[PDB]
Amino acid sequence: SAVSESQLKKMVSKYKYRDLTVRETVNVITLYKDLKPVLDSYGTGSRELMNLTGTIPVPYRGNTYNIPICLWLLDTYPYNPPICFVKPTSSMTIKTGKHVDANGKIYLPYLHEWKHPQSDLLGLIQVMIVVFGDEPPVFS
Repeated sequence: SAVSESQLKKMVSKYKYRDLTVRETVNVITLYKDLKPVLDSYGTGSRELMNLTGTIPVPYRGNTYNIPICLWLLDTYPYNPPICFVKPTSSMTIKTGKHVDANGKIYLPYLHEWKHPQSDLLGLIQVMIVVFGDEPPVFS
């Protein structure tokens, strides 16, 4: 745990549901060791938001790949869904398809009908693992 709960609470100081966002973030970073919490601007330098960036392990063709993603938590998380992206490296390219558009934006039924408390980040990532395992959102 590189980032403490105290540090996370500070990151979401302007959020509407702070502890709920911190709790779910801790759960995610604990289970997914390659996802890191980062305070960054989404689109506008002033639109500071916490996002979980890194990779998630996805089994494919006998091997486990580390798919690069970025999950933006809006200041209304968990009542509104995160905005999710596939972030290909310099050697990777986004694979446009059913659940990923040209910009790498992820589309999932889980996101479209998102409803707290049934929906959460751990559940979302589990779905991503299954979907990406069937069709990797990136290629070399």
